[PDB]
Amino acid sequence: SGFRKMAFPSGKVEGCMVQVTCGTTTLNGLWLDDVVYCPRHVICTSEDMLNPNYEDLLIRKSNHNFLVQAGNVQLRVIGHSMQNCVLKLKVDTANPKTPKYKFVRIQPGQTFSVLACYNGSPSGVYQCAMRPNFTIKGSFLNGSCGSVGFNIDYDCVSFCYMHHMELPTGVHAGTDLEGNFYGPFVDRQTAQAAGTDTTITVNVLAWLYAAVINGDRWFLNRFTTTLNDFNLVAMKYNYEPLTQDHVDILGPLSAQTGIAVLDMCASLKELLQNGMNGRTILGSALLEDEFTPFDVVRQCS
Amino acid sequence: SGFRKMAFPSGKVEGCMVQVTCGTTTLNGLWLDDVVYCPRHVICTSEDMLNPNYEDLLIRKSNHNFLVQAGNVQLRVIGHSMQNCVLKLKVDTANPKTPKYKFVRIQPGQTFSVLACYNGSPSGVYQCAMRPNFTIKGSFLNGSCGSVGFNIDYDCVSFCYMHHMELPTGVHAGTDLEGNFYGPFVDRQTAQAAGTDTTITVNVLAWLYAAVINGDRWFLNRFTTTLNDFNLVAMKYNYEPLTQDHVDILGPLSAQTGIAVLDMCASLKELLQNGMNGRTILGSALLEDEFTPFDVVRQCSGVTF
Ligand SMILES: [Cl-]
Ligand SMILES: [Cl-]
Repeated sequence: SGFRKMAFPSGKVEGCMVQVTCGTTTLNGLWLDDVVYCPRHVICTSEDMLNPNYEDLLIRKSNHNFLVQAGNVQLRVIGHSMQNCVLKLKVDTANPKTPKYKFVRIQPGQTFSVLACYNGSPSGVYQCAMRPNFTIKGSFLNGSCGSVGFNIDYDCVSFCYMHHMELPTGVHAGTDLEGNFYGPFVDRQTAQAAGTDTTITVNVLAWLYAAVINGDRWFLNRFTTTLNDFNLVAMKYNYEPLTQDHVDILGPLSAQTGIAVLDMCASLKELLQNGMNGRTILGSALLEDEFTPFDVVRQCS
Repeated sequence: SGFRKMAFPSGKVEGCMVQVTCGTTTLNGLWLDDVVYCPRHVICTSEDMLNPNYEDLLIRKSNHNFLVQAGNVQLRVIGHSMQNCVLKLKVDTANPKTPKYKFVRIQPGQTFSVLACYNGSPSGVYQCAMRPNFTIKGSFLNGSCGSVGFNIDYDCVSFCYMHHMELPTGVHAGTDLEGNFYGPFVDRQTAQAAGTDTTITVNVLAWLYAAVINGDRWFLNRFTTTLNDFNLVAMKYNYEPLTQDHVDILGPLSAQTGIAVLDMCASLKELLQNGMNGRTILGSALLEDEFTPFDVVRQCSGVTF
């Protein structure tokens, strides 16, 4: 029993992290087979970042402009190319620790584990949700670009995030491993901002189920509601609309608890309106929205 | 920027996790060099757990009564011994993935990463603090006994916790890797219960310093406090006493931020009195006490915002 935010074990990813240096810029790369993946802004100087022409900046670079360090071992770069906002450096040595892996783009609302790294060296692990506004609430300092996010399914690492930048509110933005940004962000030092954060309704509901399953039952009531009335409340509180697909995904937990989703929604309605009346749910004084239904089922049944 | 409960990268510990079976009971063990460490209650039936005599249960066991599996490789046990509440199984193979490591016993307030495991297979990693009542607030299903807690400051893995039991309130108890329980708990199905818990004051202060480092000052005030007056107030909120050792330990964060320790204590006294008036601190609506001063320095910029 118990309920905690928990990351996937990071060992399979630790063994892929390397240090990539281009000129004066050093950040992290991901070494899979004989290719190292990293943010393309590694090729940029400060003045470049102000308005980069990445095509031209890359054309004027050669293999010899890149230094890749796997621990103490230097990896010789023998090719380079760009895919979207990711730089691909072909190296002379296949990573003998390459896990079984896929590149997958994740959907907003879903979670993944971040291995925060500095200078090619793993420093910590934590779980993040891809938020509706396509940012993540990470913990990153300078030198962390190229840190990756991932999920593990059996033996297969699904890489879904590479870290590129910090936004003014302190939240974080990046790309998938094919170099496509999550959200309307660009890899240039220009005015950029997180849009309005909206709350992930299905995850809040999931977490209330987790609370019930862990003996926190005080928010429950005899009442139920409809999708339409609830969604009018959700809109007022900058919650995402709840869909029938969401209701269906929560089905296991409705059954497990005997609390139907729209019954739980009446609970959530009061909490949004009347508040939490001084209590806590699962040790929080806020409504938590970064636990998916899956995340919750893994620990509550 | 940002501030998160951040675990250590778990790989060095993942390579040490094995599956230990005795009888019908399976749980996790820790394979370091040629020894596997696991809870001695693996030799107990459920009937044995009310009043087991571990000496008498163990003398009846042969090496071949212990099945140790590392992935799909069966390890051969060639000896055994009990050290307090931990069973040490000598195996015929030294673990080639053994990291540099040490065993440490921690004090209440200290944090560590837990690699939750089942049937020898790692499932997740998360941070825990040793609570003042010698329990941890973990997430463990049945089969998770033998999961370990650790830190990896610098180059070696410091193992500080092995999981043994769940208490009635849903919190967790275990031992150091020399098999000595934290707290008064025993590997026996007794009516035993966690003591009343209290808030780790020095960690709350460290976290308030983290909030200042990350650019937030709204909770400061114009007041100061003596250490004694601070403790007289804090104890009324079930906060642990703050000691001169704690004040000394917070010196580096005080120097980085320019906020005297006892001035930050005055801020905490006011936060306890007022609440947050709808604000959050580092994303939380309550005062967080599972980040140590060392945790904050580990994670935060060395330059205050
Ligand atoms: Cl909270
Ligand atoms: Cl300690």
